[PDB]
Amino acid sequence: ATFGAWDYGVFATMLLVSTGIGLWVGLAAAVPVGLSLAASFMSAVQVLGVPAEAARYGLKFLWMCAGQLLNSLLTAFLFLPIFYRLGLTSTYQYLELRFSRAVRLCGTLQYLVATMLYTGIVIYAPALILNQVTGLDIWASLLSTGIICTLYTTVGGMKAVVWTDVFQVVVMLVGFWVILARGVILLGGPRNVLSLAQQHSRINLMDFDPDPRSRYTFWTFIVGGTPFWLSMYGVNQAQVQRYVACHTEGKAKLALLVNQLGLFLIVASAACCGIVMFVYYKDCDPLLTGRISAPDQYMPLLVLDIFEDLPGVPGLFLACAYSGTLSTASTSINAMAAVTVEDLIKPRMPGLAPRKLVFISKGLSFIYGSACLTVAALSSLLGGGVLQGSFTVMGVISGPLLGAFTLGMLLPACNTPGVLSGLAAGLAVSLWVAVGATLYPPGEQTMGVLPTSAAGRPALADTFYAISYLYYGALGTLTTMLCGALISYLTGPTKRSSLGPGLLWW
Ligand code: NA
Ligand code: NA
Repeated sequence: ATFGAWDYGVFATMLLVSTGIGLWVGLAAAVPVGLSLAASFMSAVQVLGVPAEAARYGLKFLWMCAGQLLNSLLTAFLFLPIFYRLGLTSTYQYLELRFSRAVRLCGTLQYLVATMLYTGIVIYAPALILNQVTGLDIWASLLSTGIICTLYTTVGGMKAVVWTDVFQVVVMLVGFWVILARGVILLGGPRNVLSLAQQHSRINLMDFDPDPRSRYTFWTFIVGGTPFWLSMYGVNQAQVQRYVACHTEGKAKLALLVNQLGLFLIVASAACCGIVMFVYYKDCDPLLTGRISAPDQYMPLLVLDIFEDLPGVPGLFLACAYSGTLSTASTSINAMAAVTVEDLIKPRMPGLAPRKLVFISKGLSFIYGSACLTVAALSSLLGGGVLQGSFTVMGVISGPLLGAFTLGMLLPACNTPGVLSGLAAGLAVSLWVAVGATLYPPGEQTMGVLPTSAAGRPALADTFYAISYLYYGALGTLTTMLCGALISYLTGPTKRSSLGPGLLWW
């Protein structure tokens, strides 16, 4: 079952309309800002991953929202007050005010590399969907996705408005709910779906398994996901700039609350879609049967399976997962180019020119876009899910950056030697665990996948590399904090009297 004729027509019409809208807004109050904040992480990555994870691991996936809530509370009262009352353009200027320009450069480069890899996986996800629905080879699908993404970004100009992001979130939620409704009406009713999921053990919210090898758990979500969401929202420049651009500090807090509500809505809808998807494929699992090869192919298969008599709805869902992910990728790439120009190029060439800078920014946008496309191709060639891949790519690189920020805001004795040594230690540890886990992946029974049906190595691998992927970034943050403090107190602790008003204790 591939795209029908009307499915192609609907996808083409909506994609052309969205591309034209994005290339026309261009060439020719706390609610919207929070909704645009929410429609900056959510893309086709979540649409592909969260339902698959909820089907394979159960309803315990909802603790991702608890991790998001902890991050949102931390940002609202810990990072936002400083980043707002201080008014210092880029968040990495704080690392200059606190430690040194070396730390500022290190943090900026960390952000750039993490964003480039994350945007690569984000770009890969729509190519995966277009591969699976239209049968086009993954390489030609990636070529098409890159062409449309670079027309969005560079040759047409990014159009990111808070209002197009709101429309994206609305259509995402409505699509999840429509899939849910069709699935449940096909499967009898909500009571029967709940009974079949309770019998088959996909209702497993209260999971407090102490083992870090278990992929998903209350602990893995609160102490592994919170650093990820802090690196995504509380410290990330592209979000904190929106926080500071809001007039009055309370307005940013309200925007954060609206962002948290939107995130919870999206995650809950996707997890319900995942449980309904499992119950639909109860005795004829397509992965076991071999109809699909990876869990990332679960959701478009369900979309094309349950909308067979409604020609063109899979086309609409593909169009919305394509335009809405390419918008996020374009926004990330242009944010990367602006960060490079206004943090690393403009300071060191004072009188370069003002017309030189538009050319340089366009070049950086193209360069980052091509680099992210290469990341997408390598993500294809290495396999693996898009959700966990994005989580790992962001965590392993941005955990030490979060540790540096936390050491600056919390510990007055931290200095440039300590913070830089701790950043190095964090990157080393995160890369070690990530690469060792890639070489030796944990088994599915160890990870805790739930059973399906189709009727109808080094001794450090089994312990250290087998921990959950949500811990790769948190591990880096913790080793950054520990090494930074230990080296700061050895190399000469900064005196509080010799610190500007950037400490959290005021
Ligand atoms: Na998005
Ligand atoms: Na995403």
